[PDB]
Amino acid sequence: MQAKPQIPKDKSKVAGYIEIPDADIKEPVYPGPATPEQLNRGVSFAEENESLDDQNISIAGHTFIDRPNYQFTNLKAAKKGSMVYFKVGNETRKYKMTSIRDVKPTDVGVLDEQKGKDKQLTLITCDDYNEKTGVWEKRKIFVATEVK
Repeated sequence: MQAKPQIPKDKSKVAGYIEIPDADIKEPVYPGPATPEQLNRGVSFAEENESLDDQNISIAGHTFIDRPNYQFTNLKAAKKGSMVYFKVGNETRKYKMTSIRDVKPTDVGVLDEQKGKDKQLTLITCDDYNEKTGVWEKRKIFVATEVK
């Protein structure tokens, strides 16, 4: 049932690589719970139980406005139809944006991992972590789905 790819328990080791031209993004992702002290080293899945095969992979990346060339900084520049390429071990898959939610944050797609459609890539930003509720203050989201 649950997938079991080559996820290295070393939260300090590249588990894959996201790549997008519309946002000139090209950064690694560590296997673990999207934490601030960690994503500071780069990007990481949104949950520690994520895998390179979870029917729904949710990622979290930083976005410094004063750095138009970082993790999730340019992803905001991306737009619907913006395809992407998730690298894993010795192979690269691809997706096609088809449902932007960065608009209102409360939408039937905060994770879209409980739905039942086809493989999907949920995107999440991480900046200005608020210590009030212990969550990422702002949280824009974008989702895509496997193509043909």
